[PDB]
Amino acid sequence: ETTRLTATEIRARISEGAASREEVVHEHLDRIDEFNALTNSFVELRADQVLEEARAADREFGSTLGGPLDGVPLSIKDSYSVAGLHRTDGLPVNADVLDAQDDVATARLRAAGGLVLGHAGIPDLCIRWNSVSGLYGAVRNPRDLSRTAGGSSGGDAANVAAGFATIGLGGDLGGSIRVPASWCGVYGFRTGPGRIPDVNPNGGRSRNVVMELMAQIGPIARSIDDIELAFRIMTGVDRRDTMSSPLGLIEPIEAPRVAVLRHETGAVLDSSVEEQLDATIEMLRAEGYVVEENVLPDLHRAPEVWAEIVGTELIHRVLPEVAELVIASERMHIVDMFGAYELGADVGAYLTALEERSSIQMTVAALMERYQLILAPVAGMPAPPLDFDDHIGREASIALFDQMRCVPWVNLLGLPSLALPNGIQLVGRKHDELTILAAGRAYERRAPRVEIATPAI
Amino acid sequence: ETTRLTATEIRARISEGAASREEVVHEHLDRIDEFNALTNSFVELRADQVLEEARAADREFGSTLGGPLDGVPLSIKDSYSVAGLHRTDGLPVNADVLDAQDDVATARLRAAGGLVLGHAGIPDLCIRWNSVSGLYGAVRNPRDLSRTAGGSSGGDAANVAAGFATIGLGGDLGGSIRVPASWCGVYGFRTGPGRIPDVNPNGGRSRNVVMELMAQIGPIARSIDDIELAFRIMTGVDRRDTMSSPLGLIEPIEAPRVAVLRHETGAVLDSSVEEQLDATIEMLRAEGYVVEENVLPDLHRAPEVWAEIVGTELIHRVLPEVAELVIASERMHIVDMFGAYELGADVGAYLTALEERSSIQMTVAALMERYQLILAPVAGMPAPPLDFDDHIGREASIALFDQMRCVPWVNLLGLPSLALPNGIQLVGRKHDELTILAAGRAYERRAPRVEIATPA
Ligand SMILES: NNC(=O)c1ccc(O)cc1
Ligand SMILES: NNC(=O)c1ccc(O)cc1
Repeated sequence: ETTRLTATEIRARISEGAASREEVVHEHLDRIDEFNALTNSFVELRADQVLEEARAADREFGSTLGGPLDGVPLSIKDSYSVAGLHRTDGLPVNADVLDAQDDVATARLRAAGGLVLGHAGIPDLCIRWNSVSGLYGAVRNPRDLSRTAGGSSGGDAANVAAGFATIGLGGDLGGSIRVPASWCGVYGFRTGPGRIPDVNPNGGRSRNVVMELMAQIGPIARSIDDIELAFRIMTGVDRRDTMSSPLGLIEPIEAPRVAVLRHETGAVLDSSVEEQLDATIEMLRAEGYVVEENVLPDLHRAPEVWAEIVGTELIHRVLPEVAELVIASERMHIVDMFGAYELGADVGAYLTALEERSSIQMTVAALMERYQLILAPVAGMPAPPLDFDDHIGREASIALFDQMRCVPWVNLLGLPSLALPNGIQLVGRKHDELTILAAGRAYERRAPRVEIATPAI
Repeated sequence: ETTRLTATEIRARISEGAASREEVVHEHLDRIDEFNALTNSFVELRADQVLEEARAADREFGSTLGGPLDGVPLSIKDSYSVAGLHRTDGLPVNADVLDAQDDVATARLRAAGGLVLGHAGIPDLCIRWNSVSGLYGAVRNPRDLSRTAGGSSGGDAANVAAGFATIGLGGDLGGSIRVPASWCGVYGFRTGPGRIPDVNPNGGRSRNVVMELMAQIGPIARSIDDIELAFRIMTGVDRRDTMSSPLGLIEPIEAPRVAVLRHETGAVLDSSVEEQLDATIEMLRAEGYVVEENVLPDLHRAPEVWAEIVGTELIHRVLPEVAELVIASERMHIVDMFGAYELGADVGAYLTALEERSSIQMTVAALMERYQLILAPVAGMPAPPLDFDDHIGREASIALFDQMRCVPWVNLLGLPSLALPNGIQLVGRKHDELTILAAGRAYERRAPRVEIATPA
């Protein structure tokens, strides 16, 4: 039953002598053993190794808690190095990549006492809203096994939603935290520029700054307290990441005004999503926020410019290098969807798109001085069937992109955003993470508490 | 007399009752009237309006000093909006672009009491190490009128070196502060990421983030105190610039080690420049710095990657749009020089260059954890003749680029750097501006005082 509990509640049990760390870990591992065959969400376990950590801490500390994550089991996305685990990007060709060292973000979670159970499932290359890999197969939604878990952090979202771990760690370049979190009915927090360093001491490939500006690390959890705890532990400068900053956290702003994004990026929304947006508007208003509809300009270009920039790179640089190493469904997702938006081979087109990005960014930054939070859908539909994006072709891929238009503008503009379990998100300005989490509590105080799913056919 | 003085000294004259603000402004405007025909460095004045400002302050305040730049005459590069002045980018087609509002950096200088005398000369598009425009012609070096003032902030540097203003405001994407400051024998401080916001409320042309990451605003002046004063006044978040940060200034590092960059970026250096580098090494050693030579790796790709990234954009995006609007020497500088490095039309090559930028940045960031300051030449030669880059062709442009190889790597990697009046610079890590300025002061304690030139 610690599988149903938040970090604070688990630590309370440990503090009172009601459970040992070893017992907490055993409960999660037993649950994983019972149901992970169905979800396929923990793809590489370190069961023996984490049990050793738990027992060691029990022997040394007993019911005294050490660091602020002592006793809390974690899921980590395959992409983030954990010393002694493999980092594969889903690809069989990388099955031999075994890391000697943690990434900085993972190191901080572990140094604080976090008990990493294993690596979580992902799509090949981490470029998909569906966590299907050549090495591990498909992650299924624990809330309904016929449905996608989302992606690219689908494994972590699924592990948290199923009670396999208390907190997960993902990344978000095009919705990789927010999409699976919302589709699995949990919280997912995409942090903002400067806070959490992305440092891999094992040696990563080197990236285009344009892509790095759109990507951030963040936690997935079943409560905002757990989101905040993981966020605070991971935040801090490391000068090995050029985009990391020594800037401290900024206290939540008094009385931010909230703008509603509904159709202003051209998204095609299900009635159920429109109804969740309406409900979330009213939760914020009841909390005392001023929330305004129909105040944003026409921003249909924002997700399109994201797809142009990302798609051009995927089609003209990435795919030529990795085409034969990825599963057919990954290749064809990139061709079918990003092929609709990629700008061709002329550098002049790519440069023009980069200028448009800056123009949109300027417009939105100016308006967010007035509307410091934007409330928006995440996906335009609830979790779709598992094969929703598998060899669906150009026309259907454009229709999918249209359903997801409230997602990737956030990445384009480099903004933090909290995805709520009901598929709505709170987007804030750069550096205003704590304002976002405060607003999130307006939802948390009113919506039913997140409960773990028991996967069943 | 106030034309020779630093900001602190001018303000002391006002405090003493020895000069009014109006008299300070008159002395500078009179000097401009006498010599600006030779330098062509102040290209548009607001003489009546700035005298009005000085008189209003004199009436209300008398010898009481107001804000921290009260009484201090300023030069502002054409590129940075000043309310009531035109912003032309040197192009006759833009001679009617009149701004209603200050840029944020300009507004902060003015709000602090600074007295903007006018706009300073520039090259067409601000893409050149020589401040030659279609609208205003050539800025000439006040220290030697046969020589370039540098660019693209050549007007501001010349104005400060000639005593037409106390402090100037420029920008630096490929040396635009450091090159003209050094060639005019004054200080020029390229600030680092996050510090000074670049916000034009009148509507600036939108720019590629890649270029924006390499560009920073900063002051030109005749002392470190004046550099620091202007720097601190302009620093502060403005969220309209998404690159600006609320991060404060960081106190100078205790005992930073200094790495010497001489030939490691492939630069071809004059003997006089090598000797200025040696002299500065000894000045810093005498002030207690540990300075080490031959500690840097082979960084010859750093300036090349800058030229590839910049050049590809200039050739494939900028020139197609403005080719008929710029003087032929500006067009041909781009073709002759950047044409040697541009990557061609394939987006794949540009993406590859972007990846290499990140790799170099990470390598240099790691080594600057040990060597927190890099000491380097700016240009490989003292200020060249005014025609040095005028329709020179491909081979000559490669030779010129090789002479300038210690300059643009700083931009590529997003680093702050102070150019000293002798053509040497002090480069620091991101956010470490005050450590740089401390080392600048060490130079200033050992070197001759900067004096203004009288153009003749
Ligand atoms: N990590 N990856 C992402 O956030 C992401 C997810 C889906 C994409 O089409 C592109 C990027
Ligand atoms: N602002 N402009 C610069 O710093 C700059 C200077 C010289 C160039 O070839 C390109 C840019």
